[PDB]
Order: sequence, then structure tokens, then C-alpha cells
Amino acid sequence: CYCSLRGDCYC
Repeated sequence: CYCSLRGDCYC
């Protein structure tokens, strides 16, 4: 579960 600024924001 991570919300980065490239393409991460879910689990």
C-alpha cells in the first residue's frame, strides 16, 4: 500500500 508520485497509490 503506497501512494508515490509516479504510478503507486494502491495495494
